[PDB]
Amino acid sequence: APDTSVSNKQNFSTDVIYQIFNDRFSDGNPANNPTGAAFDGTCTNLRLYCGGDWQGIINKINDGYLTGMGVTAIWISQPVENIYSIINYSGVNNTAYHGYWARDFKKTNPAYGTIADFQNLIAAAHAKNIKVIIDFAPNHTSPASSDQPSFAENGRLYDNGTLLGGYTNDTQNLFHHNGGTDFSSYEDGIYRNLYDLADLNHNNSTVDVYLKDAIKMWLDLGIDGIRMDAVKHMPFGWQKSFMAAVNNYKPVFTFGEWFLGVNEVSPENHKFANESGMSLLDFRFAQKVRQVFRDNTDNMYGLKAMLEGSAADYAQVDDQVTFIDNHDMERFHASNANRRKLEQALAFTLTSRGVPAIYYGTEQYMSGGTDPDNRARIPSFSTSTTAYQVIQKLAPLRKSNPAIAYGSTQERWINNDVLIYERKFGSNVAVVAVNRNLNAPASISGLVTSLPQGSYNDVLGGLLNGNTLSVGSGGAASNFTLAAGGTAVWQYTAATATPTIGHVGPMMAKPGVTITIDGRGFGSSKGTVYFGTTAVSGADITSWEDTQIKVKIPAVAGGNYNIKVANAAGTASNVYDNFEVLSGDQVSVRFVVNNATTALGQNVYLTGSVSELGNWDPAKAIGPMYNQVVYQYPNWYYDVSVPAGKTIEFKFLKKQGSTVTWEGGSNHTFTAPSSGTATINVNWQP
Ligand SMILES: OC[C@H]1O[C@H](O[C@H]2[C@H](O)[C@@H](O)[C@@H](O[C@H]3[C@H](O)[C@@H](O)[C@H](O)O[C@@H]3CO)O[C@@H]2CO)[C@H](O)[C@@H](O)[C@@H]1O
Ligand SMILES: OC[C@H]1O[C@H](O[C@H]2[C@H](O)[C@@H](O)[C@@H](O[C@H]3[C@H](O)[C@@H](O)[C@H](O)O[C@@H]3CO)O[C@@H]2CO)[C@H](O)[C@@H](O)[C@@H]1O
Ligand SMILES: OC[C@H]1O[C@H](O[C@H]2[C@H](O)[C@@H](O)[C@@H](O)O[C@@H]2CO)[C@H](O)[C@@H](O)[C@@H]1O
Ligand SMILES: OC[C@H]1O[C@H](O[C@H]2[C@H](O)[C@@H](O)[C@@H](O)O[C@@H]2CO)[C@H](O)[C@@H](O)[C@@H]1O
Ligand SMILES: OC[C@H]1O[C@H](O[C@H]2[C@H](O)[C@@H](O)[C@H](O)O[C@@H]2CO)[C@H](O)[C@@H](O)[C@@H]1O
Ligand SMILES: OC[C@H]1O[C@H](O)[C@H](O)[C@@H](O)[C@@H]1O
Ligand SMILES: [Ca+2]
Ligand SMILES: [Ca+2]
Ligand SMILES: [Ca+2]
Repeated sequence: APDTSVSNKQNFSTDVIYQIFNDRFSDGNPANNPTGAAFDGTCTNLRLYCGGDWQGIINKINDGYLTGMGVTAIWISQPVENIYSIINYSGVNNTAYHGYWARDFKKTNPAYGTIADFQNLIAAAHAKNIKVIIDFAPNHTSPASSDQPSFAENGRLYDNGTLLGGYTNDTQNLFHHNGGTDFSSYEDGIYRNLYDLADLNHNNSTVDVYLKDAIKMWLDLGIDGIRMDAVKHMPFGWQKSFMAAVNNYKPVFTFGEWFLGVNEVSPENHKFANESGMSLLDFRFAQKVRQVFRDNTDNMYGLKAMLEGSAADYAQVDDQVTFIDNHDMERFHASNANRRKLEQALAFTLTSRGVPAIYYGTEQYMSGGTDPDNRARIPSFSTSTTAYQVIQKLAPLRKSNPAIAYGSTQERWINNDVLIYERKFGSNVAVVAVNRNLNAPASISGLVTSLPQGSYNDVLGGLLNGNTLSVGSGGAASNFTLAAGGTAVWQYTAATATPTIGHVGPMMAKPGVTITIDGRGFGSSKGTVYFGTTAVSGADITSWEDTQIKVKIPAVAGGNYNIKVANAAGTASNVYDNFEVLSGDQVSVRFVVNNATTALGQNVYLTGSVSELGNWDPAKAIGPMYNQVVYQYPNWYYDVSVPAGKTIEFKFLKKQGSTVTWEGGSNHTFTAPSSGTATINVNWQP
């Protein structure tokens, strides 16, 4: 199958995601609507159930609303059973219409539908070439009060009907009892409760095994991807073990929500996306887009800096899920704002690197403040808005033009208000010109592109006042006027003769797992696949065609490898780096080291005899470790994904920058559990 097939669960870069808030999209089955004080069919009270469900999504899939827009993937609300409690917050009733208050991860939320309804949704979506992504929130269950168990459902967790436990009298330690986070540090936001939500303890074997078994059920139901909720609030090491469980079973594209504020650039964020096994929602991209196109707090130079910076900071920038707003932000379109701002932001997002995600209703110019005002019922299913047409014209380009799906990004022209950038991949090019200034046109002279000489019509057909481009010798465009609020897209596509890798997924797994290598020019006959210097050919290459290769990971030692392929003739492709071969199945283990004193700025790290611990390379040590919540300095702790049942030798380090101080004495040693979790507690050896 081609890289663009709906069957490709490892690659969403050629897709356009439509984020659906189930309850506020379409009520296709009134029979499953909650009743009484938990329901408002008019959807005037945005804190109660409005009725939107899976049958509604099926109907909108079947009547062409999404297909006609060019949407090829949908991200829906967490499908698991939520609490049925109506929570009163200072005189205001609240329900779990949003789906983020889970009580049983192995059952469906009856308001959305039954297991059968879910199966029909997967079927209907796939029949229309639409992939299905489910939200999944394993950080917590629901709102709870430790000393007032009558509140809500006490964050109670069930396993397919069987009660596991609640927040009160939690003798099993299924949850954290470290108070609430003040967001002062990553550790604080991870091991303390997010608001009043019962924080799940992933170091508890029951919780660990339970959640991994749960995701497997959904994977068996045929989902194509996962949107992980609040990943900044769960142990990064546990999450790596979670992604390993997914990838070593049935890998699907996974991205997490790591909120970033305006002007925030987080090294920890980059590291997570680069080493966790999942990518992230691109808040850096979203916040900068809002600054430039919505709020006028930065200009095109800032947009350019974000593009060049993110391309350098993310190992796989093409896996980051871009957006201009969501359910936790004020709607991009302000009621009294010029609609061109939203239209440009959309055009920019749809033609930029990564995986574009559109919040439902954006195409209908929905406006609204913060939660819950940004979650109104979609007011119309019109295909005639300019925004709908913008998506309709550009979304399909991610399928037809690989430069947009996998291309590099290069600024070709720029000033305060204008940015003209070029996407390029193999013998494919896309050039996009955007003038955010709504009152002043720009004179574009000196523009040079990789487009072959000739005339190029605006793909948008002048919808956003774009113009035809005249390209002369060497790719130099003749002078032209970029209209006020002008946005234009020009492109060139042709067959690529040389092997070119545009994407690889999953990027982390154990030997034997099948990965997907997508691109152009691979040829029709099986070639060779390289993991570092190791060559793979023949039987282990399950299938091979010009745009997609399916190949089993070779039994090489755990570590980081560069991926490259060569066609049957022997011509090598470009290198796609940072692929991690795991040492085997993974388990989450907490390491604790006692009395490890440091000076301010100096932190303790973990190193060891397996790639999961960096194979004794300090530059690849695990950390910085924590020392505030679960354990207190001079004691440090950290949760780490390690190979199951393996005997591992390890030592702790004290690092400041790249300067490292090693533990003295002999290596510590232990054997990782075959399943579930474990805690290894040792003393720092001078
Ligand atoms: O919690 C994350 C921080 O952990 C580490 O900080 C350690 C210091 O290394 C350690 O010396 C000690 O700091 C004390 C400091 O020396 C003293 O001047 C001050 O009056 O009290 C401090 C104790 O709070 O303890 C802290 C841990 O609290 C790490 O070095 C640092 O970079 C991390 O931010
Ligand atoms: O490089 C792989 C080895 O990494 C680890 O070895 C560490 C030691 O644990 C650590 O004590 C330190 O050893 C130095 C030693 O303290 C000092 O007296 C001597 O003069 O130099 C030693 C270094 O040559 O640093 C090494 C890493 O260089 C790990 O313990 C070991 O099993 C690995 O094989
Ligand atoms: O539930 C909303 C949202 O809350 C948190 O997001 C914070 C973020 O962490 C802070 O850095 C700052 O930006 O305020 C945000 C408020 O939304 C959680 O991190 C996030 O998961 C959650 O969706
Ligand atoms: O011509 C090559 C040149 O094109 C672009 O430069 C623009 C510049 O961005 C505009 O602000 C204005 O000064 O016109 C220039 C072209 O004459 C690229 O930005 C630049 O890197 C490139 O060399
Ligand atoms: O009950 C607290 C809040 O829970 C949800 O918030 C979600 C948020 O929408 C999601 O993006 C984030 O990643 O996780 C939190 C917790 O699941 C509700 O959507 C909010 O209305 C509540 O205030
Ligand atoms: O300051 C809070 C928020 O205000 C506006 O909604 C901005 O568009 C957004 O980027 C910012 O995060
Ligand atoms: Ca319904
Ligand atoms: Ca947590
Ligand atoms: Ca890379």
